[PDB]
Amino acid sequence: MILDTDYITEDGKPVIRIFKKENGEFKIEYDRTFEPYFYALLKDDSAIEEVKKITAERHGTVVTVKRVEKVQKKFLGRPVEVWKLYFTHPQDQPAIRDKIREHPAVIDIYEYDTPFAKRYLIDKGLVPMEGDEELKMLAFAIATLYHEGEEFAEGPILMISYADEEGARVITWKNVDLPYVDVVSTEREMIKRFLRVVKEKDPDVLITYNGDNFDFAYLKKRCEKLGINFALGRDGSEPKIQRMGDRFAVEVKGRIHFDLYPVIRRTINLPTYTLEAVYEAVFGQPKEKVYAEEITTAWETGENLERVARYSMEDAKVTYELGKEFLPMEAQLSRLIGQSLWDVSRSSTGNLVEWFLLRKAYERNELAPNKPDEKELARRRQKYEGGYVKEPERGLWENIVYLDFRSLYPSIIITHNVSPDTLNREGCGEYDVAPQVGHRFCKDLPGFIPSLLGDLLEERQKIKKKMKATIDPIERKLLDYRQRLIKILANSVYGHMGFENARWYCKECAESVTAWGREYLTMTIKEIEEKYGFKVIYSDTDGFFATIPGADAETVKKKAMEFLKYINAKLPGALELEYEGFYKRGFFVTKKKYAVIDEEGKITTRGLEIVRRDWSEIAKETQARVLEALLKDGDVEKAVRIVKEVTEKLSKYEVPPEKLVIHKQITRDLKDYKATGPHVAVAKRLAARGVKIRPGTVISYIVLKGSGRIGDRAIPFDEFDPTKHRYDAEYYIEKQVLPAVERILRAFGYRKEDLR
DNA sequence: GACCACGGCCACA
DNA sequence: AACTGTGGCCGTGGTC
Ligand SMILES: Nc1nc2c(ncn2[C@H]2C[C@H](O)[C@@H](COP(=O)(O)NP(=O)(O)OP(=O)(O)O)O2)c(=O)[nH]1
Ligand SMILES: [Mg+2]
Ligand SMILES: [Mg+2]
Repeated sequence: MILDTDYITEDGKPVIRIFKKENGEFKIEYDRTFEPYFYALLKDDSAIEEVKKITAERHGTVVTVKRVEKVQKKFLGRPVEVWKLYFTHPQDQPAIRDKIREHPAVIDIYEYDTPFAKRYLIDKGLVPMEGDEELKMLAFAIATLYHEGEEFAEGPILMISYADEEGARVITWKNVDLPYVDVVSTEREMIKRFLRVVKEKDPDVLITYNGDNFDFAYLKKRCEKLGINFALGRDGSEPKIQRMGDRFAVEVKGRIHFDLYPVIRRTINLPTYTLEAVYEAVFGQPKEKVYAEEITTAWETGENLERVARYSMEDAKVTYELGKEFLPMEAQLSRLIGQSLWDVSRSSTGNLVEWFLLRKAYERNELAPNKPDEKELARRRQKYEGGYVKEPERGLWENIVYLDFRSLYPSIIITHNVSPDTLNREGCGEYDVAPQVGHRFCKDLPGFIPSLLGDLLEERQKIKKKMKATIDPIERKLLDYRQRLIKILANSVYGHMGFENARWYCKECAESVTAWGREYLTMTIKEIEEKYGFKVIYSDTDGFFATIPGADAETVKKKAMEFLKYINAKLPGALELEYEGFYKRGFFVTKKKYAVIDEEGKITTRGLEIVRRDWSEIAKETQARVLEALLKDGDVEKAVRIVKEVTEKLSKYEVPPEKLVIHKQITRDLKDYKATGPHVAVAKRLAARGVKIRPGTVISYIVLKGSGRIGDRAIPFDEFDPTKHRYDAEYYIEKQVLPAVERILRAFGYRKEDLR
């Protein structure tokens, strides 16, 4: 099973290393035969005689075109003659590419910026994370001495905890009487002992929580301050820090550094992404949090240290369990994209799509288009229409059926051969013309994107089929995650065509797809209304809710089945309407905001404040109980009493402030914020206090009784002292709970004043 | 002060 | 955060 790949430089030549695990043994395959290259397009063949002659310089050394080779590839679906230019070292390409492009005899160059090891993975047709081989994992966490105001990593590391299949252990340089703590003399000895533990256990995976942006950099600063070689890598190297956009990432050669934080943030949506909250969400059992002030006082005074040891041990244990749960799942992403687990765990969706498309293009000998330059990026700053959405018939309805298409946009792409290589293709005999926008697509030869999307949807349907017969529930989870991957990947492949910095960009294709979707959905609505007597309550982009005004549930279901058979006979290609749920009742507030109740009593809420993180828990809970009173038995009076009781509880300062916290995320650097909201104000005060604040952190604040501007009277919830603090009950009454319940209870004649 | 455009956040498909 | 478009909704400023 291929773990990863890189390359070293041996006597000026590239040597690919393939790190793998075969028969329970870690092996390193070496390859000195892979030659770096990129493609060039000339207007005349004989011009190559001069193309071989352009040289450049790297670090005093001269860089020359090693060898050239004429090759036939497929650009925009059409055969074309390109020149493969080979080089000695990959680092030659960034230094000579421009000099090649400046030449008048060349039109353009292609596939010049792809990294060497990943190009080796693609060209050799290798897929990592493949096989039944089980890896050994080791999770670890650290405890730090934090005073507010210091710089990063000034204080030493107090405890280093690790965990695996054998249990959890803490290492510390102060005496704690516990069966899982190992006491050493100094911090240096503790770090060295952790290194010895890693070297002896030799895990294939090192599991951390946000180790990409804290634990590893902290250990690096301390290791250099005390003169320790942080030789965690299986080849004796130390963690390599790399850029990951605005954040950082940490590699450990020969191993896989699995940082859970981006995986969890990208997989599950939570109000906060603390280790305690993530663990309680994934496993249901709570985890006690010990804050930095407690451990700082416990270290400086030497008391209550067993509590900090417990916190560190539990940290290591829960990160190990989360790694065990999430790693086999991300291995499926690694197999799907064809890149290393380390890469796919941290890479954005767009880069995942680009790697998948690059691998597919290599498989079909399709010359990959280049990323746009600045002027071309400027041209692509266009605007096209999106999906159709109607103003909902606001209010409460009964006996509702939701009908929606199966993978609307990919099915459109497949059915009409929507692809950049098929758009306005001269000379074909069968065309498909998009509504409104009028773009034509040839259907003689299947397009690149339609082919990939068809394979993907076929695989997803096979996975959903096997899920029904799946016995082993761990496998059920596996195939569920895999089909979710395929779904996200297909939707992102559609979105790729309308992305400015995308290689296979095609605004015409994307707007054609969305016009098709609008046409098909409005057609289905018109047909279900005019010919089956339905009334469409609400309709988003790929489906709608409908009902027979005044009819039995069975009648609505039967007529919906009829309409499905009819409209699916009328629908072409891969386009199919599906019955995806009957609901006893449903309250629709506005576009993207509704709630439905089915037959067994399960409430599905969409868009409402109950599902939003930036709303207070008291408001969410009040709206939830109100919606339950509405949807379970239609007890409007019960809901009005709920809101009156909750507002009286708020007025008398009787509600716990924990239910009063608003969580909002900062998305940019505080310098670049033009409008400063309450969370912005709290973040700016925190940064003024010398607290690390970066794009990604979540500010959790409470509004206090005070002077106007909410941001002036809002403080982080950790600084809330009930003795000297009183939350603004009027704020959370008149502007959190009441507005949340009013948009619902107005449909029964209640104004805000009938609720306080 | 009443009112209103609008960064800014998160959600839905 | 780092494929897209559509939408609701708030806290705040600034101009009448
Ligand atoms: N660029 C982009 N477009 C999207 C996304 N989600 C939806 N679209 C658009 C394009 C999609 O064609 C359309 C439908 O989205 P689904 O509700 O996901 N339909 P499906 O049948 O795949 O879900 P299921 O199989 O679970 O029932 O929404 C997204 O995340 N990104
Ligand atoms: Mg569907
Ligand atoms: Mg849907």
